[PDB]
Amino acid sequence: AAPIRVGFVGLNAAKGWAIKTHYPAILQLSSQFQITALYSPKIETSIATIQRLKLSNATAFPTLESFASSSTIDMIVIAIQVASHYEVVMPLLEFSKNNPNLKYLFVEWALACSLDQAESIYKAAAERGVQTIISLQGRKSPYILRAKELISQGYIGDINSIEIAGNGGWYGYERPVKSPKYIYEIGNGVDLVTTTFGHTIDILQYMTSSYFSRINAMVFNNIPEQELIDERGNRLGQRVPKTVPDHLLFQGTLLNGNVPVSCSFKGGKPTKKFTKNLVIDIHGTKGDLKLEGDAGFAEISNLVLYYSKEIMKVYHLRNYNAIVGNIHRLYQSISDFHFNTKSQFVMQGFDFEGFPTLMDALILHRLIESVYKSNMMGSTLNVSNISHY
Amino acid sequence: APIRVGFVGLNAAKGWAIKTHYPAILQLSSQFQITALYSPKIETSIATIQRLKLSNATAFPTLESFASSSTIDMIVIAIQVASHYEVVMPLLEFSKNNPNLKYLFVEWALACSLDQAESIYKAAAERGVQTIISLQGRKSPYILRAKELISQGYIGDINSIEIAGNGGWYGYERPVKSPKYIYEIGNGVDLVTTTFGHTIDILQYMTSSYFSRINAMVFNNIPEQELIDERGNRLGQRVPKTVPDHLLFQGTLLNGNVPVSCSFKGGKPTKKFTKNLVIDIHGTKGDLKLEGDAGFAEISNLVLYYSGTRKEIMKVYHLRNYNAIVGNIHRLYQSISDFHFNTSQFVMQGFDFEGFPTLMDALILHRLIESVYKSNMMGSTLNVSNISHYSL
Repeated sequence: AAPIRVGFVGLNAAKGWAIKTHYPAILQLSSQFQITALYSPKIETSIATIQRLKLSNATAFPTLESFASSSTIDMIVIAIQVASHYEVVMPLLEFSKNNPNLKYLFVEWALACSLDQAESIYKAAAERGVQTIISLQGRKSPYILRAKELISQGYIGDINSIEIAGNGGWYGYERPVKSPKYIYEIGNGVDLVTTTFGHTIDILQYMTSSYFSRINAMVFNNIPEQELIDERGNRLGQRVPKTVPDHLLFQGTLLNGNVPVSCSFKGGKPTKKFTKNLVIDIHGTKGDLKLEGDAGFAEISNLVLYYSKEIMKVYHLRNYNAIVGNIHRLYQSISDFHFNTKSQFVMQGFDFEGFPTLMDALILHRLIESVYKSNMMGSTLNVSNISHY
Repeated sequence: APIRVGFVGLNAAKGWAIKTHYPAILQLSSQFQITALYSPKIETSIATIQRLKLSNATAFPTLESFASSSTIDMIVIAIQVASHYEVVMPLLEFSKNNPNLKYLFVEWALACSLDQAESIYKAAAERGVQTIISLQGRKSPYILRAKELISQGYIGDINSIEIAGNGGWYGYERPVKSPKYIYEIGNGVDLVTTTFGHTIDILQYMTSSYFSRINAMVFNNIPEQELIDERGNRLGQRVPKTVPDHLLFQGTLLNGNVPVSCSFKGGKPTKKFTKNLVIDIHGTKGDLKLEGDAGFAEISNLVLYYSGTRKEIMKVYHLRNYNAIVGNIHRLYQSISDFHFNTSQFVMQGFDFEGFPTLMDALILHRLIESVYKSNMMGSTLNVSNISHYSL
């Protein structure tokens, strides 16, 4: 064999996000991925991490340059806060030239804090000439892929209309004291529109094999002050600012077939009492097709899939762990592409094969900028060329 | 002291009034009694008066003889909307020769355009009669309960709202028996004006708030419908529809800047995994949801879900075998009767429980509808807050 060596920036073996998605996944693929490097701001944390989980081949690097430069890395994975994506990726991309073996750059969604930073990063990566990857795992949910198979095989006929509803999670009336104030402040690349909506609206475009045409959005901050609550759920009688949106009304048209799409994303709690919190309701000429969850987060949720002299079918994987599962699949697809199981390439687009690159992430960003731009200007925007230039 | 009804549009075999107004008036025989009955062809009036044994019905020959008589207390216009202006304008004038006229009652839509609407309101307002508009949605038991709950803080303040409806006729197929006028532009009947109009009015009426900003997209993705017979088979022949077959609406309630998301489907196929009519209201202390299978709130038997009382009780409320086609209209009449006898002539109902929707309410509704189309054309969100004032 020949396991792809992984260099990890952001693997904290106690906190963060990667420890609960990437790590478990890499484990279950021990012959194809093995963690080699591990940079962190404080090198102490790297060693502590390498020790907690008995990473046999992990080597705690001291600086960014020593880490990005080593030849023991085949794929680099950036899993830190989005706010730090630009500061870290840009230099790292440069230092990595001293490594002839680098074959894969892997970054978590969102890619940056703004269209601009996004454009910069893509360029910096494209010119370096490495295969890029974006953690849009939505594209790997078994449910998302089935829905895609069905729709592309004319199983529901042509699409007539579409409704969507999601939940951002954190942006309701209350905030727990333990939650970092950075996910509630503007400009940090994490929020209801960029993160939650971004993921979902990408799966949609990916399921239906169509980018958007015209769109119009309205972005709300009707909870400027959240009420602090403890663990039990009680209030400490203290309000803290949120400058980040707590509701999104999106609305537009798929380029293919001028298909109406209606969207509503709820900030957070309370949850919906009489409707699933995540819903993708696709309506066709020969049938319907609908995905439900209780999370609001498609990318890491276990869904149910319904799809209609009529024959209705429901499809559900009982006890399927989507938090690890979808990520796992993404890795599995990287491995498949590497050992040539089933050419370096620029973007996945609507293809089944391969995986979402940074180019896909970029286009997603162009759509997101449009959603905000549309809200500000208060006008429907033609967005057809977003996926070119 | 029965109220003497003059009916323009009561065809005792076809039309709409025969299946709503008529049955309702019957069940209120002591408070409403049909006296007059104008029609284009006086023959049809007599035929109608004869079919249903209307004891006091008098078939009038001309519009002027009908509008002018003193045997009418309330006039009810129930003809096609396309003919509302031609008929109402002159009739309003002739009716001056009748000192007893106390009520003008008109079916929604009121006119074919904002302009015609403005004209008619003026022509009515200056005549000085109490106007009424057939927005029966405001009388659905389900709509009134939802209104009680929301206004009593039962679901707390409103956080957000989703709506979904169905126009009925504007799918991929058209039956050969359906009049081509409901599929042509400019006739005051269509997915936006009619179906959306009714629903969006109930919303504003349930939540006691007009709109603030809105943005719409109006579709004609089926320009040619496929003709089908009774069984549902195709005659292999396509006919034009120039009227919308989908509406994306989206805006904000003036009260609490509440997001509202909307999607209205042209027609068939129906939705396989969701009710075809849905009003999903979300609050801070609870939710509240209305479902139907019709797509037409105003004439549908709904189910009402409402959690609340935060150790949290959910409740469902449904009137089994309640005929909404007749029921809602019936309620509207019942409320006119209540107001007349007094179980203070008034300009508009607004968000009040008491009374009934007047022509002023109909007008505002029209201003919103013009905005929806205007917004689609211009492709921009529109501030709409003053819609409910300006005595323009």
